[PDB]
Amino acid sequence: PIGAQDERLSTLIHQRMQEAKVPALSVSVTIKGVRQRFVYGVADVASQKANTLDTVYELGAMSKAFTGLVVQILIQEGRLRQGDDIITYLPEMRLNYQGKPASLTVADFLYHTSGLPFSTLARLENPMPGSAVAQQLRNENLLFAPGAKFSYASANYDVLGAVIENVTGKTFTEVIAERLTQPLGMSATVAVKGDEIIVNKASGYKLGFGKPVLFHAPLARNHVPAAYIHSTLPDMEIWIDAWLHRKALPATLREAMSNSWRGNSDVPLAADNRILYASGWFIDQNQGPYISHGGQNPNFSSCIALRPDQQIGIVALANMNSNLILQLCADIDNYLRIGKYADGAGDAITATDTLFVYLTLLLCFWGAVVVVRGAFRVYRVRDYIIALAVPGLVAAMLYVAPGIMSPGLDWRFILVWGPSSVLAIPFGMILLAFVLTLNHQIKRIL
Amino acid sequence: PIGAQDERLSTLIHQRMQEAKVPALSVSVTIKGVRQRFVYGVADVASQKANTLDTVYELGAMSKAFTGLVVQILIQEGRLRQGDDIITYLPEMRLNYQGKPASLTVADFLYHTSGLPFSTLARLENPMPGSAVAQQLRNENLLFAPGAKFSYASANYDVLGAVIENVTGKTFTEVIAERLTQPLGMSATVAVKGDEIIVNKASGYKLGFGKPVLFHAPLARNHVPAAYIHSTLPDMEIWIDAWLHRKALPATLREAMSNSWRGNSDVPLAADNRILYASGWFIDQNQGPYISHGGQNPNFSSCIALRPDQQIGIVALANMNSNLILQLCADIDNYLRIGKYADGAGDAITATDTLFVYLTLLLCFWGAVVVVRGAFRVYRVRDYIIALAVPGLVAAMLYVAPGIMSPGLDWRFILVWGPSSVLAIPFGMILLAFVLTLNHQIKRIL
Ligand SMILES: [Cl-]
Ligand SMILES: [Cl-]
Ligand SMILES: [Cl-]
Ligand SMILES: [Cl-]
Ligand SMILES: [Cl-]
Ligand SMILES: [Cl-]
Repeated sequence: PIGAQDERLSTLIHQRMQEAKVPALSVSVTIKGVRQRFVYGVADVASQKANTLDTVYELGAMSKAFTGLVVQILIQEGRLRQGDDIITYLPEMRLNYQGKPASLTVADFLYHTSGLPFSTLARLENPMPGSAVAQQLRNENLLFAPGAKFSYASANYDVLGAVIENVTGKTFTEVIAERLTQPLGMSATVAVKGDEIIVNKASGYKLGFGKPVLFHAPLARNHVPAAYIHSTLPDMEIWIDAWLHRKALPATLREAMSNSWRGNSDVPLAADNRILYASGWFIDQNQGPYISHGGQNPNFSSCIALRPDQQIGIVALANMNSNLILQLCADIDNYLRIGKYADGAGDAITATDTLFVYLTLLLCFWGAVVVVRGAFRVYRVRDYIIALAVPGLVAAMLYVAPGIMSPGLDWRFILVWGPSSVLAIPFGMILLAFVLTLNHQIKRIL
Repeated sequence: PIGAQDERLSTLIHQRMQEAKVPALSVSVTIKGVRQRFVYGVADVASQKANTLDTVYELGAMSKAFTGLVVQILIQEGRLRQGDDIITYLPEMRLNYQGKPASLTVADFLYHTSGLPFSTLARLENPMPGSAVAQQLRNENLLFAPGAKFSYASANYDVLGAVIENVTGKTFTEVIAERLTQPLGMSATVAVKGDEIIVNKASGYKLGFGKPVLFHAPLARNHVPAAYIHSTLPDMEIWIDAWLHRKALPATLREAMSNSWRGNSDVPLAADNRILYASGWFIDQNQGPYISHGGQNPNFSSCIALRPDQQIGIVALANMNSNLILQLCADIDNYLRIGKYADGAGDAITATDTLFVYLTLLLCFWGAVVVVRGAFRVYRVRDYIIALAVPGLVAAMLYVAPGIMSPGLDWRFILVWGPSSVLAIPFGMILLAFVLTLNHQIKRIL
């Protein structure tokens, strides 16, 4: 009775999938009760394990709507106030502004008005077994007064995870399960505790030399509330369906939802962007309301978009980081709205991969110019010690160069988020520097 | 009775003015009937002529709201249809898509859904005495099907200027005066016919080597409807006031206004931008409605913003191109809304000026290394002919390099829009290339 799914929808999704080169991609579209599912590709490439509805994905920053709804549930029960100071729950977290400890509220983390620098993502995403969030951020220097500006920082929702635990006295996992996944019936959603083996989880990939490459990304327990809630497409359908049909929902959960979609208007807006952030969702009233959020991980990415007044919900899930997946929801919504859609935008990882492939061939053409000029002059101890300084000196500068241009970012961070080809640039430079040393020393020796 | 103007408003405006380094800046703010005026600096620097309320500015792209309201007036009278094909009025303008002539409507130019490439701005802004717009754009190749995408192109409103003339049988100047400036009472607003002398017009400036520099910019008659309507602050106050109080207005002008603020929803929207374009205005419903448009000329810039439901109107006018002036209206509106505002954004011209100043000193440090190494070896006909090839060859490549990287842009365009320092880079390269030739030829001569 429901009829066939839309064939022009399938073309768009396929095309975006082939452009992005993600191995697996799952998409689901609700329009007033009728869903359309699009499940393509492979969750694991080497074993050829198929993308099925049981495949489990990391939700990326779409984790934050879970964390924030829980903050709203605890507020609705009266175990928390939006305006509570964070020090009441995280007594050891001193965060500074202009040298003085600052007053940061719970709202300041909900709405990314905290001033936490971008580098806090490097700190919170590296595993630290016996280390609490408050110690990891202790004595960070904020970028502005709290509440003065919107500035997205993923670590803002790891502070909130830690507040949930102090308030309930329970682990994040238990609070998520007991307050959200059990009562909504999302029987395959979970907040993980680390990288214990999750059956059905897709393998994650990252672009490198033009092909997807298997990448085992870190999964730090303290970072779960901002990045690493795991789920499946049927479950995200139930999640969508809940936000759209809050009638048969208990009154606490319904009220917490209503307050979870209340954007923070007390910030400056740009000339081209008056969109508001709520409790882990962007709120846009233009051709709206249009509630969306994207997920971006080192080896996963995803998006979600809701248009409540027309009962539309879009979610897409993929086991690779691609801007074409962060935009796919806007594409699908353009199609559902006016029957047309833009050409795929670019992708930052893919452009960077190409840049390195060129640079690496450039560094290889240079090695040939040195060795072709070398077998020319060749066919016609203190040397070995001096020539190891040129590569070892460039390799030393390359080592500390990240920490100087951007204080707080290290090579670990670069490797985690960049193309797999990113290591060829230093080593190619190291190899080119070693050979260039031997040439200009053996040319004075003639 | 009205009270003092707001002192925190004055600080913000002063500060933005000193950051941007514009010589003169005029700002006016309406909030339910009470205006606040801020008139600072100098309209002409060499003669020290003061910025007064009589100072006349080029409105930049804020010209388009004038052109488009006239299109709406002619539509309301029934002398034009939104959906009319452009060829009915510009019979010689053939514009191609995929090799075939395309059907472009009047709406396609109103809402920047035409496919006109960015380079059409270079063509329409260079003076051409006996040359009509339709001949200047004849056989351009569009970037996409008409109506398929929003893509801003200033030449879209020069096509509309030409439609107004064919329909009325009158010049653009006469139609603007008779339909808008006379009936609204804006007795100092005019659409110019070229660079005849306009008493009271401010001098225009462009950044160069860190200081503002007097710049005589082109003013091509065919480009007036998109860039070069001239006006004053009292007159822009009357303009604002008209859009906000359409009651005592004749019914044709009131209806044309209502249709002039109707955004075009039939385009794809980005994930972070669902704002619509209307008849020369951006329409944003977020914290709105917020109707705005900025003006950007080579040596002027300006902005306007209206919030009709709260009777707010902001306009700013300056005799230099600065992003800090394109954003000033958003700043003022943030202040009027929540009493706070962001730090000034960057400026593309100023960053580019600094980049060149560094490059030019780099090219000068290189000349010293060559001449210091030269007076060293010096104190211890076929040469003059060979050494003029290195600079003349680099000067040839520099000449055609713009037309190769971006087809349709020439050095004329670069000089018009870039920092005054932009010429030092080629000539410094030319001088460095000539000296480098003499060094490696007189070093083989030893
Ligand atoms: Cl509990
Ligand atoms: Cl445990
Ligand atoms: Cl935003
Ligand atoms: Cl007439
Ligand atoms: Cl004339
Ligand atoms: Cl837009």
